[PDB]
Amino acid sequence: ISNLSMQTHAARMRTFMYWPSSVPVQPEQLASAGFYYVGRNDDVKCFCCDGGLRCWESGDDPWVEHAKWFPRCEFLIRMKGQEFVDEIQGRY
Ligand SMILES: CN[C@@H](C)C(=O)N[C@H](C(=O)N1C[C@H]2CCCN2C[C@H]1C(=O)N[C@@H]1CCCc2ccccc21)C1CCCCC1
Ligand SMILES: [Zn+2]
Repeated sequence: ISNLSMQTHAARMRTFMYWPSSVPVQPEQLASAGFYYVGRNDDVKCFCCDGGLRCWESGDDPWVEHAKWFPRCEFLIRMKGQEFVDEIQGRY
């Protein structure tokens, strides 16, 4: 999938068709946080920073996971703010 083709929410949403129903995080929450489905298991990537996340757990918040593992993402920073990211990185 072309990263440029995934710049808008609606485009990201349509990538989730065969997304496993057993995974306790929903496409809407993933797509909102910049993620699209790469078509394997529960693997997703961010359209902006190309960071990959998998093995979603109950209670996971995709924005928090985005900040935990890919804190330099500019989409993340513009949406949630550097302060949010700093705190998730343990900078208070
Ligand atoms: C519990 N919440 C989940 C979202 C989580 O934290 N997942 C971790 C993760 O996705 N990570 C871990 C971090 C550590 C440093 C960078 N990693 C990014 C990410 C990951 O494992 N990404 C893989 C490897 C790189 C290629 C790729 C491509 C698509 C999707 C995932 C990944 C990890 C996945 C394997 C089981 C343990 C938890
Ligand atoms: Zn990102």
